[PDB]
Amino acid sequence: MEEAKQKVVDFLNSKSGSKSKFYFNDFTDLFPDMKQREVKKILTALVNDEVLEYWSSGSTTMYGLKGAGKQAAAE
Amino acid sequence: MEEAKQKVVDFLNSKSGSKSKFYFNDFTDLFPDMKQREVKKILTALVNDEVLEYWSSGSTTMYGLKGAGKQAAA
Repeated sequence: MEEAKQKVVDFLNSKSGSKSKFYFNDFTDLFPDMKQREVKKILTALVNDEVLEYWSSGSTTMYGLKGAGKQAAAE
Repeated sequence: MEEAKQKVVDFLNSKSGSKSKFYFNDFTDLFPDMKQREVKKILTALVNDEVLEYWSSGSTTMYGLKGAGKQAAA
């Protein structure tokens, strides 16, 4: 995986201070050096590859690692 | 995603499914027409792609969707 994508996965794959999904703007907050359009492109490629799952949320979007939604529902 | 890989992801991406630990032979049980080595290569590709994570467990190996280990722990 390329470094920018690996940094998304590593943030999400954390025990402490984490949850099943984060806003688009949580990722731009974490990678302020990147263009926001490029953050959207890398997140979308990770959803297409099924590393991430995608959600609509209100007026924006959320992302988490594949399976996190069902795992949290299970509880 | 190729069909066998998608079958593994869909099997794991479920509520029932997230409550459980699945070992290598549980996946080979789902692919009776395949050699164990072919299933190991499918699962290893999914680990490389970081769709799955895996580790050694007991006498075998355990596979889950990426992040499952640390979600559950939290």
